[PDB]
Amino acid sequence: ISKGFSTQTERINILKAQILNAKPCVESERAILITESFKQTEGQPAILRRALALKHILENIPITIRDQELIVGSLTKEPRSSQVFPEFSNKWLQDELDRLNKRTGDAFQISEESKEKLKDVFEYWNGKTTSELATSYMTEETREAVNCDVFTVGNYYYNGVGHVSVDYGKVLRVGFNGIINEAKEQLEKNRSIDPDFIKKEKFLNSVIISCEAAITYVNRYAKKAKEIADNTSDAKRKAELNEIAKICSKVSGEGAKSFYEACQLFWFIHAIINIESNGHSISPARFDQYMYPYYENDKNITDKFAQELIDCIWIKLNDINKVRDEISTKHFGGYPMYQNLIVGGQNSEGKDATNKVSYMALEAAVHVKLPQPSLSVRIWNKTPDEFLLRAAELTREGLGLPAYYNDEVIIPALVSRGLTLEDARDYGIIGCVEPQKPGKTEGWHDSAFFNLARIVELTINSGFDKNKQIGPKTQNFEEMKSFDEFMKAYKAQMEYFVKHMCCADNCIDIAHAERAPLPFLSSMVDNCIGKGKSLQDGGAEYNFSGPQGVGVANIGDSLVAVKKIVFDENKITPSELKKTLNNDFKNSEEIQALLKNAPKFGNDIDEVDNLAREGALVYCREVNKYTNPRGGNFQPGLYPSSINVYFGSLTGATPDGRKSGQPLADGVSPSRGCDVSGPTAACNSVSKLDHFIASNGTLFNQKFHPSALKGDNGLMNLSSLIRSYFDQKGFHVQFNVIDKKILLAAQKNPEKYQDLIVRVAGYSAQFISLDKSIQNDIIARTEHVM
Amino acid sequence: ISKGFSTQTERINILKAQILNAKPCVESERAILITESFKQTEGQPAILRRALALKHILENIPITIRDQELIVGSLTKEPRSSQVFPEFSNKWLQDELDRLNKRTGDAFQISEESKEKLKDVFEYWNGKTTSELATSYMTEETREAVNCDVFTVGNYYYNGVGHVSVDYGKVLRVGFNGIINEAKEQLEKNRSIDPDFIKKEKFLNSVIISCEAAITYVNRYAKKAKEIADNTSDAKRKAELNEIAKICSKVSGEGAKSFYEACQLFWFIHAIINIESNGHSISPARFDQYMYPYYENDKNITDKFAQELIDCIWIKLNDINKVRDEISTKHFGGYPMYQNLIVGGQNSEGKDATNKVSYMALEAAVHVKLPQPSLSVRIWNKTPDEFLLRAAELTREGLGLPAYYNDEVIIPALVSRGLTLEDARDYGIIGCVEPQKPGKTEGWHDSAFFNLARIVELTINSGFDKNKQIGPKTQNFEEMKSFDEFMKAYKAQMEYFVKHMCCADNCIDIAHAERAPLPFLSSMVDNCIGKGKSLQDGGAEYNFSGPQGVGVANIGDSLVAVKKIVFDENKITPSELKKTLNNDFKNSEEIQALLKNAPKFGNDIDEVDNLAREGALVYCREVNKYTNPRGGNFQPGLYPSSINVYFGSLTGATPDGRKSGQPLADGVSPSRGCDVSGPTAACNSVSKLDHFIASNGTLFNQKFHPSALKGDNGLMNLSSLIRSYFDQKGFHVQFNVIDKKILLAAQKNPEKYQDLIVRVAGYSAQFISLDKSIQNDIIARTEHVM
Repeated sequence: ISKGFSTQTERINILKAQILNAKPCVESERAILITESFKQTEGQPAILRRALALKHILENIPITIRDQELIVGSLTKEPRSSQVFPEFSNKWLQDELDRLNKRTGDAFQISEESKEKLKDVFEYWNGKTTSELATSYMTEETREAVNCDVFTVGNYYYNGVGHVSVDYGKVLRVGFNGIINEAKEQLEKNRSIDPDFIKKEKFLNSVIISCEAAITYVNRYAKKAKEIADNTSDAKRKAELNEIAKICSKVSGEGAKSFYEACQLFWFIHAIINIESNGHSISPARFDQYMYPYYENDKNITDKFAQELIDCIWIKLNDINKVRDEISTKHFGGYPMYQNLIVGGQNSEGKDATNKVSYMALEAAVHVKLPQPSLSVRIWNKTPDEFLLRAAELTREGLGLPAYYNDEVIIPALVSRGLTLEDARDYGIIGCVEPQKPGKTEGWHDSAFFNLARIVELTINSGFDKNKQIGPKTQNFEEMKSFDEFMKAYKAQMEYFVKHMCCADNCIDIAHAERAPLPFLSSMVDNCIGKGKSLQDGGAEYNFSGPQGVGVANIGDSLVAVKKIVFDENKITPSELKKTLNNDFKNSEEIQALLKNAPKFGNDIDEVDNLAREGALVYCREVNKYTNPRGGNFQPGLYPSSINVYFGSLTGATPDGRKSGQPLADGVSPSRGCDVSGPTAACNSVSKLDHFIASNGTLFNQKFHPSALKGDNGLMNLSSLIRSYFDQKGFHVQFNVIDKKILLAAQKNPEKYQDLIVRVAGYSAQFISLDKSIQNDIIARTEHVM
Repeated sequence: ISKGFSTQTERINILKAQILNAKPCVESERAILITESFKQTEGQPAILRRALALKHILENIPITIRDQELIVGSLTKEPRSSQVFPEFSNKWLQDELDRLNKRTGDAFQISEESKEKLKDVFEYWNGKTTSELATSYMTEETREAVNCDVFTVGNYYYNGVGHVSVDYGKVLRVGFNGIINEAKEQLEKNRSIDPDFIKKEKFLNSVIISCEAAITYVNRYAKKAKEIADNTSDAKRKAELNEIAKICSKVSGEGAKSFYEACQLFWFIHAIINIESNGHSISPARFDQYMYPYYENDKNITDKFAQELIDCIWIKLNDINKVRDEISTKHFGGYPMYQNLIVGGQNSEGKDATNKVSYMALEAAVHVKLPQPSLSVRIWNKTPDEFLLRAAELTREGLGLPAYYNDEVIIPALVSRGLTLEDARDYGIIGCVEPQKPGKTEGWHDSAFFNLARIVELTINSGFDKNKQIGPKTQNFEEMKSFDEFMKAYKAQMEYFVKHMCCADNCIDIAHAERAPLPFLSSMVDNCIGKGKSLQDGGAEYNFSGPQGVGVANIGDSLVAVKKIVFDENKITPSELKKTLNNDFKNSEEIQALLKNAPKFGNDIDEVDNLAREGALVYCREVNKYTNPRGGNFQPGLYPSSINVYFGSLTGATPDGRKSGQPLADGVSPSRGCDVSGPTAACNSVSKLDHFIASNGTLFNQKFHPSALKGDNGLMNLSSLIRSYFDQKGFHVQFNVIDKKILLAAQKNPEKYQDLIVRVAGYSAQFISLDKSIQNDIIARTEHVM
């Protein structure tokens, strides 16, 4: 049955309004502070410079407690804003200072004072960032390949890494004091005359300095609270502020005991990670698993208050923001932080792990209705029916939540990559769809985006592009007599560019280790303290690197068109197709129609579905060949964030009939309007791809007309649709359930739809914050009925 | 028979005068240039910054050709001067700017303009030197131990490492082009997707840039020579300059063919090493072995011209200088560079290797009569009588040359340390007395000086010094009942301080690898190119670290006095001795007499000789426990440069009767005036020490009255003396043969004795350039007769 959802407290409505009414801006406090610290630590090893910088930032960064907050800790004075991280890159900011407020979507405000104060920042960091060192490590040939419009490694180049779920459970138990004591104990075990312990010693002392700074940070809020309380007339709020001061004072260094304490300490851990570095996809992961014990053992708290606290955490997760350069902003549209939080699933012994907090998380999504966190649910053979149905009820709300993940495929895929069965069973999701064992991994889950469609274009043009030979000079398409020769050339182009993408990633990897090893973050991930080395230096138990392929449906549809129309039926010659594509079908609409009418991916047609599979596998097999400086293996993923639109604008006409400059397909979803046989047939098609090899994750989007989810049958049908796709070995699926008229109305009168949330790809966003190009891509997606 | 020596050409007299008439100063060109370069390579890996800096320096450093020179290449405009190396340290220079010319010995001039230009240098390098990073890596306990007046690790802390004999022979054969080609071949062999090759690729390309810069440097002299030739009227000199231009143009990339070419290329290799870094002890080593082939195959050169060219090399070796801070200057007095050049010995087959150049080297020492190079000879069982007698003839000249080394102990000692028998047989000496296989070693042969006498002082005072517990709190001397308890405490004090000295050395080791890896030097030492790693990063086939113990005779004489006077005969109680030493024998000359009359080292008395041996072994055994960051073992040495005087000034009264502040003994030589049984008895005593374990070398000084070497009998006696010491496993021996009246006269009227040369310890120096304290220590040494 459909029970519906409860109503959130007025407090939640007030806090939510603070987020939406905010005017996202760029603040300079952090930038000024890290610059000041580095100027004083020139003769110190990088790890200590990082620890002392975090200390200086945490001791002097402005503190803020917003009205009516129960959970405190704000990274910026203005809500939903961003600090600056000049240690990674900053010249892009220097260039865009005067046009940040002129953007359509993802606009940021910045004061004249901030622009002025940043001048010295740009001056000091010149040549001292991770981005600049990364480029120096790259060969000239790699630099050229990086700038050929085939792939981008900008994510970890311009900003921090992130993409990790730390051991939140451990810190909640032992507190910052517990971590410090573990570091001190290791220091004693390491007492030795062996030279190798010299650097380990510096790392362990850097962890101590960092955690001591965290304790100081929390204490500043404890003092701030009392200060505000003493100046508060309202007895109720005054009592609240005094309780906050009390909780902050305890969890400043000690572990949590009660649920309120666990919630507040959780946020401080999460918040401070975001102060040390701006890598995104800092994912809470299995929140329901590590938070439940505190809820269950709290014999005084009521469910209503426990739920209100969770709602507050949901709101806080929407307070964090991150400014990016104008190009990268096209890759990550809608002020996204990608903080994935997942509930449900099984435990290490293979038994169901659903609990009370699992359901409270689902409830919170409806109470708050904001883009973050990226709520997800794990599904397996023994998922309780009531759990899946409750998730279905949430999907009916039209927030794009929750994302569904398949334990049956993910667990085996992870064990295949080296995780123990116990660790694989305890997986959580990073960012959009990247799985990992929390607290034991440095996965680099979004190290790059690779345009698969461009490889098809370069195959047809023999590596020649814009009157320049950017790729290998493979066999001239005009001379090919078989589809086999085509696939060989395709593989040759793929091989060349994947090689340089992975090499570029490795250079950026080395740069982060050399200039930005992270003491605080590393202390909360296994073996780092025990090994006496940072995450950047390979301290994690598990190490990977994960680059994404974009354009799967376009490749399958293009490959089958080439094979059928050109080589099998000989309707047109290779020369004719090459010329038609290079002219964007000008005066050859009859040829384009032939291509458009060829079999399309997403209709359960094996002929094309198997080519989408093989086309993607060529990319995946190349990625698997590489290893990173941390001794880990590269693993491919197939998701696009919002880059399918941008990549499309840089891609010429393709054999599937798509015109030049048009968006590519998102994730492994069928191309727009191509899936005309119903959602089940579409699911069947997508399930044919190899979701096991793409262990960094694959993303499948489906959009339903609201009528499809109506009533109990609607929930039953969605549930059946999901189970069938997962039984067929699909990796992930998520759904948009909205009235198309509402999206169109939002474009015309944004002001009237500030709270409208929509699913982009692996994350949801405030529709009006998205660039029109992305809004239109979402509106153009196929709309299904059950 | 005494052959006598030939007379050098007038040209040699003119060139020699340029050295002696020069006014040693500090120039700023190099410092300004390296600063310019580093400011432009901030985003480059350290190895490339080093290669690009060398390139900038070599392309823009002033070039100078001195009048009448046949071999060209000057590091400074003024002869016998020094450039500045701010990358290692510079604040000491900033502090001493106005008192460098107020020094008595080792004085340096510096223009007001240079002082002005260095202001920006000091500003830029603040916190960016190797010295500052080294301190950061040291623990607080180590920093304190380093400043307790027990040992010093300043050599590699304030300046470059050096202490190496590169593969001169290889470069003479293949030229800089050959080295570049080898790096390019390795680059091709390394083509791979493995991330580990990224850093190797940068190293190899740095070698290429560095060697290409070397070629450019040589071509600059080629052009300069021709320019000077065009403004030279004298036909003879004009032809000389045109020949120089011709030779430089060839060896500017190609290997040498003629002897003149080999001599010029040799100097360029040596000179450029001294531009990249200022570590001293850059030693030519077996010059006679790699230069002889070019002499023998040169069918046109006359012996007189070949000799004149060698004489020119000798003078060029005296043109290089290095300014050091006030304190360090006390450790290395007399403008020393310690460039050891050795001749004679056996080859890898175990056959004698004496040749014509071996003899021309001995002749050159008499033709030039300057402090450099530090000429040495190898002696073994089958050394030709003619060779040893010729070396004896040179000793009679009274220049302190040559130093004699014993193959019979050195070869086994080296194999014991890991060298193959073939490599050990091909050893050369580094600096003062440190053996190594040239072209395959990174030995850090003078990483520290350790005051052994202070350990005795601290044993008596239970680690308490200057009202502070600086060492371990060992058993109170007053409560000791046996000499065994004393020796146990002695070992405990030794253990503590040696541990921190080696740890401090390792921190400096890491700092050099992190901030000053050397591309040029590394290219000429084996496995570096093949391994794709610098010398600082462990690329050498053989790796070691070598700290020196100072005060051997003082320890032996002190230990036997404690054992006999206190514990054996009970003449005085431990308390009485402790009090008298702390009072520097004030009002207790009867007790000092007792100590002075105890058996002394150097008289062939086993009771004391065995304690000098055991005392030194306690130090040696502690040093052997350590390893460096390059995977090599520490090996002890027993030599003092000129630091025995300075160390003595920091040491209180000792049990041997020596008063507070007096100089300590030099190397393993007996204390002044203590060896009263003749030189043979002295040699017998010294031979009882373990010269095999002290593989970093031991130094033995003896001084004879001129009458002792008179006539053929004198030479025969000196020869017999040396062979007897070596047959007993002595490591090295050298002799001063001069009239004491001459030394005293030189102190009263310096300008009258500008060309007077004297042996200090492992090196000879212009007597008048030495501080009076060092002059007096030399004058006070025991004077023997056969």
